[PDB]
Amino acid sequence: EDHLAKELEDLNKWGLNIFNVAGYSHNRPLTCIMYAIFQERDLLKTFRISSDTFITYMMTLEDHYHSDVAYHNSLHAADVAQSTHVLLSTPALDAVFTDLEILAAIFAAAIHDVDHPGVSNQFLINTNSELALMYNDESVLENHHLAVGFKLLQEEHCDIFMNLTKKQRQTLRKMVIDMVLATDMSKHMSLLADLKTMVETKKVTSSGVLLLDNYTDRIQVLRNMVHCADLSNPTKSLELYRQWTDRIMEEFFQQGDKERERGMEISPMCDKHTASVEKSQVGFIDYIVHPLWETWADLVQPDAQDILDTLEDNRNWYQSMIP
Ligand SMILES: CCOC(=O)c1c(C)nn(-c2cccc([N+](=O)[O-])c2)c1C
Ligand SMILES: [Mg+2]
Ligand SMILES: [Zn+2]
Repeated sequence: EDHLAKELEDLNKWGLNIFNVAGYSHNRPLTCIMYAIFQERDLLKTFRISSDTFITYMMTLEDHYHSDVAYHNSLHAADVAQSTHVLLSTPALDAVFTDLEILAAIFAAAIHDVDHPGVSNQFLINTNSELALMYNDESVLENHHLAVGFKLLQEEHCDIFMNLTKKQRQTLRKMVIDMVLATDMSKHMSLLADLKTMVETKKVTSSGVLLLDNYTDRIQVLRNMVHCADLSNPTKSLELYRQWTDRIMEEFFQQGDKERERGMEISPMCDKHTASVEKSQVGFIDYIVHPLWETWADLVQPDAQDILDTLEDNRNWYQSMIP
């Protein structure tokens, strides 16, 4: 109600508590936060999208995330979308992207885990699930999330890119596909090397504004920018990071419980009788989150310093939660 408005004063800030907005939106953060972002960047105006259209798409999209799934529900889509919108406002990337590119980034972030079943690519491959067979075991869920996001834009009343050029809509679909595929954890390490080499060639202007040559350079930053938004939980306030931990931990144990019935080998971080939730978070920050965010901060320094502090802080709170 009036509390929703209060929370959207932080739409442009990293400090947005998305759990709160979900509460003041009839349990619909992704719609809310998507509407709120597009209005804020005038994307509805710049791209001839009717609110009527945009709302019905987002609602249908949002209803396609499983609400009975602990982490990969509509709330997480809403959060990557909002994070990506903050990251896109980072000073070291000012006016570096076209609005077409900006529009592709956020939309990507929003459909990026759509219709996620609560289990891993590995589980679906090992169980011979229909999705694995449909997708020949390569970036399975990521391919799917994309398939669904775009299948909904085919229904006339739902196509939000309907008033986009044919050239532009194609450039979009190509950028969006590229980005969602980049959120596959198995491509993480190679994608980290790509960001590292790019940082060693970091060219800018006098104003601490990076210079990107063509597509290759601009879609790589956007690739990694979404990837970091997806792995942004350990850089948020402590109060929101633990809520996110409990949510992913609960999805992972429930995956463990399905792996046990089946008598498949359980994946240690998915084992609810052996796994330290605390150790799981420390390693995730040491081997995955920090190396990424260190390189991102290097790319945009000093824009991400505040974020790196909080990362190394939360990290040590979790270290302390161990005997
Ligand atoms: C908040 C703690 O996060 C986790 O420990 C954790 C681990 C491990 N993997 N992931 C994870 C799982 C599926 C997909 C992604 N990612 O693609 O965003 C990340 C998370 C959120
Ligand atoms: Mg995903
Ligand atoms: Zn995700």
